[PDB]
Amino acid sequence: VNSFSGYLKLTDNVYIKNADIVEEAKKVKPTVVVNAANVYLKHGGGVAGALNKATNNAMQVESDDYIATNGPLKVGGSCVLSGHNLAKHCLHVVGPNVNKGEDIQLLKSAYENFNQHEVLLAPLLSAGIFGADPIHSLRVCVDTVRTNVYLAVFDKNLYDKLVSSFL
Ligand SMILES: OC[C@H](Cc1ccc(I)cc1)Nc1ncnc2[nH]ccc12
Ligand SMILES: [Cl-]
Repeated sequence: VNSFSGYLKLTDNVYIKNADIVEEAKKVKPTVVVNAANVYLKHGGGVAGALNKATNNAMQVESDDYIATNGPLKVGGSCVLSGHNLAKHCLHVVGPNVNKGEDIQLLKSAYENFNQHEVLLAPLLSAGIFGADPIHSLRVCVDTVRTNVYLAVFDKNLYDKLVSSFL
């Protein structure tokens, strides 16, 4: 039993809700919140910009030190950093950004990072400003993640289509 509330159950391990991940993380304070990151950990817009703003830029400060030490992530890769005031940990995961011409096949690799954590609050990878088809992202999530994932979906209208078309 966990403290997530109001989610629709899609499969044995995937749950979905129309919600603002910033507000959800502040309420639940989950062990792991997933950020829709880029390889440079520049949290400018989308989920990343919103999560970073909610940390008063502490996420960006920590991320800049991470990159200065380690260099950029790989597309499809991840790193674990602090969750600041939002969660215990933040798993920064880089899905492919179609608006940069990146290979959508890397979306499965991106979701594989979730399997290293028993329970996660997460957005749909490569959706929103990353330019992939969200119906595809949900399908890859369900077919790749085996741990317990609570998906927040920003747009109330978007959410209804994913549910109604969910196979
Ligand atoms: O897949 C991630 C999703 C992308 C998306 C945005 C808008 C439309 I229209 C269609 C897709 N963005 C978010 N999901 C959950 N919480 C969020 N907080 C801030 C942004 C955000
Ligand atoms: Cl977005």
